[PDB]
Amino acid sequence: VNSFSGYLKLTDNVYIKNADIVEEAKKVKPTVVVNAANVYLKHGGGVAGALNKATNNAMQVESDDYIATNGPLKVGGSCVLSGHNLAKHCLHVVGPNVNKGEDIQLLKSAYENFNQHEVLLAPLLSAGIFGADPIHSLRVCVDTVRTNVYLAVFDKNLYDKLVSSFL
Ligand SMILES: C[C@H]1C[C@@H](C(=O)O)N1C(=O)c1cc(O)nc2ccc(F)cc12
Repeated sequence: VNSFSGYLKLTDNVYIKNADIVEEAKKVKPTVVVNAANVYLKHGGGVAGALNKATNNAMQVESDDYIATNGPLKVGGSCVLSGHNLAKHCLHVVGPNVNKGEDIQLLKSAYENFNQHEVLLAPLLSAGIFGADPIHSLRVCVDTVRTNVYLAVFDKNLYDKLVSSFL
């Protein structure tokens, strides 16, 4: 038993809700919140900008130190950093950005990072400003993640489309 509420169950291990991941994180304090990161951990907009804003820019300060030490992430890769006031940990995961021409097949590699964590609150990778089809992203999530994932979908119209079209 865990503290996530109001989720619709899609499969044995994947759950989905219409929610703001920031507010969802603020209430649940999950062990892991997933950020929709880029390779530079520049959290300017989308999910990353909202998560970072909710940390009063502490996420960005920590991220800049990480990059100065380690260099950029790989597309499809991830790193674990602090969850600040939102979660114990933040798993920064880089899905391919279609608006940068990155290969969509890397989306499966991106979701594989979730399997290193027993339970996660997450957005749909490569959705939103990353330009992928959220329905495809949901399919890859279901077919790749084996750990327990709670997906927060900000837009109510998209949420309804994702549920109604789910196979
Ligand atoms: C994860 C992808 C799918 C879509 C969604 O969750 O609905 N995403 C967003 O990043 C997003 C979109 C949108 O229209 N408003 C948003 C408002 C706040 C926020 F933090 C994210 C969004």
